[PDB]
Amino acid sequence: SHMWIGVISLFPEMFKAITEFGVTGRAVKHNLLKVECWNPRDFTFDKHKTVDDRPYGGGPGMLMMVQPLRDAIHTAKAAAGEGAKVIYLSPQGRKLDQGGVTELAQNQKLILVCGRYEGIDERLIQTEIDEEWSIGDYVLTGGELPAMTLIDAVARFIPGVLGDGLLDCPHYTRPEVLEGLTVPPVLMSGHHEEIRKWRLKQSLQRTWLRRPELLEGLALTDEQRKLLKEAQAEHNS
Amino acid sequence: SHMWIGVISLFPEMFKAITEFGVTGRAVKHNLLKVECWNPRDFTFDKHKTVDDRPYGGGPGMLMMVQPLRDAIHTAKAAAGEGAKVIYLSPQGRKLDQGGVTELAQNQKLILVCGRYEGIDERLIQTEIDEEWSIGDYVLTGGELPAMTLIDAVARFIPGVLGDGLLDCPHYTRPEVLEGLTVPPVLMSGHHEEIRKWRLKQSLQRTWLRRPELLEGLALTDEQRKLLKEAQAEHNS
Ligand SMILES: NC(=O)c1cnc(NC2CCCC2)nc1N
Ligand SMILES: NC(=O)c1cnc(NC2CCCC2)nc1N
Repeated sequence: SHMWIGVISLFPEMFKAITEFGVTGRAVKHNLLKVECWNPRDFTFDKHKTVDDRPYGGGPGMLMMVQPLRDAIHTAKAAAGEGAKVIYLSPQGRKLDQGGVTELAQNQKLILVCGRYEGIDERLIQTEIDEEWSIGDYVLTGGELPAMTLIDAVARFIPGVLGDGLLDCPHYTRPEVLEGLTVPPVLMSGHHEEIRKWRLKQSLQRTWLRRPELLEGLALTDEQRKLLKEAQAEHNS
Repeated sequence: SHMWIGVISLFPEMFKAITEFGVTGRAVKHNLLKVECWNPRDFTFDKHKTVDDRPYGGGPGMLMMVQPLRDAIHTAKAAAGEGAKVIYLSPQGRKLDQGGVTELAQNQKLILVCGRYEGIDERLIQTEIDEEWSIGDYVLTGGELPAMTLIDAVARFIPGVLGDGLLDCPHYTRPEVLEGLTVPPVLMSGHHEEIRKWRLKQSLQRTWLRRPELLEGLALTDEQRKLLKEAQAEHNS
C-alpha cells in the first residue's frame, strides 16, 4: 500500500532533499512513495511570472498571488483524482505529533500546499483546504520544510520503507570504552529479557525526568509502573 | 551580525534545500548565513566507507558508527573555533518553540549533529554535545530536516535576511471577491488603526478558538483583554 503526495511549491527542487537521499529516497526510487510537485510559477501568465501580491489592508510583506496558486492546486486535485486530503501547512494548524502522523499516514493520497511570503489568502483555506497542520510552534520562511517533515514522518508507515509514547532509551555501539565511559554491562550480558527491561526502564526514567507531561497521557502497564517506581527510587537514591 | 552553522550529516546535499533557494538561499549567497557540512563518510578508513555499527544489546537497527562521526564532529569544532554551541537533534531533546528559536539565534556559531539509523552512541552525547533539541514530538528518518528547520527559523533573526505569542491573523489579497467570499470591508477602509485592531482581535480570537492553552502563557495588554472579550462575546452571539 503505497502513498502519493502532491506538493504545491514555488521551490519544488527543495524536495530533492527527501526524494533523492536516504530511506525516503529509496522509498521513492522503489515506487513505495510518489512525490509530485506543481509550481504556481508555471501557472502565471504575465511576462514576469508574478507569484506574489499585496495584502488588502496594507502590511509589511506580500502574500502568495491567488490565481497561480489556485490553478496549481486545481491541477494537483485533478491529477490526484478522488479521495485526496488537501493540507495547508502553517503555525495556525493542528500541531503535529506522532499520533497525528499515524492519522495522516492512513491516507493513500495527500496534497500539501506550501506557503511562502506572509502566507495565502484566507478564502483559499476556506475553499480549497481540508485540513491545516503545523509541525510546531515556530515560524519559518516557507512551508516546504514542514511539508518534507510531514512526508518523511508518514513515509515511515509505508510497508517496505523501513527495515509507544515514551522517549527513546540510550543506545551504545563500539567501542566498549569511550573517553572512559563504559557500556552498561547488562547490554553485554546477552540476557534478552534483562536487556528489554533495562531499555524500558531507561525510557520511563528519561520521559519522567525530561518530559513528565508525556507520562500523564499514558496508561502504564503493571510492568511499566513497576520499572518507573524503581527508576524514581534510584533517582531519589 | 552573521551566523555560522556547522553541520554533521551523511547527506550534506540535502542542505541545498535551504542554501540554494528562497530567503535562506539569498542569506547564504549574501554571506549573512554560512552553512558548512562535514560528512562522517569522509572520515572512514575501511574500503566500504562504513558509517553504521551494531548496537550493544541487540535490536532491530543500526547506530551511527562512533569513530567517523566523532572525527567529523572534532573537525567541525576545530573549524568553528571558540564559542560554538554543539547541538544534537532528536525527539529526546528540548522541544523547539519560538522562544527557543530566539534563544538559539543569539549564538554566532552552532554545530548541528544529524542522527541517522537508530541514532548515536549515548556517550557521544555526554562527551561532545552541549544541548539536545527536538523540532517536535514525532519520529523521522533523520535529523537533517530538523537541522534545516532550526537553521531556517534562526536565520529569520539575522539582520538583512528578512525584508508575540498569538496565532497569525487571516490575510487577504486580490480579488475582492473569491468564490463568493468578499474581503472584510475594514481592510478596504484605509483606516490604519481600525485595521490594526481588527487584525489583533482576529489573532486573539483564532488563538482562543484553536490554541487556548497559548493564551494562558500571556500577560495580555488592556487592549488585548478588551478585544478578546469582544471576540468571545461575538462568538457567543
Ligand atoms: N511551524 C510550521 O509548520 C510553519 C512555520 N512557518 C511557516 N511559514 C510559511 C507559512 C506562511 C508563510 C511561510 N509555515 C509552516 N507550515
Ligand atoms: N522530532 C525531531 O526533532 C527528530 C525526529 N526524528 C529524528 N530521527 C533521527 C534521530 C535518530 C535517528 C534518526 N531526529 C529528530 N531530530
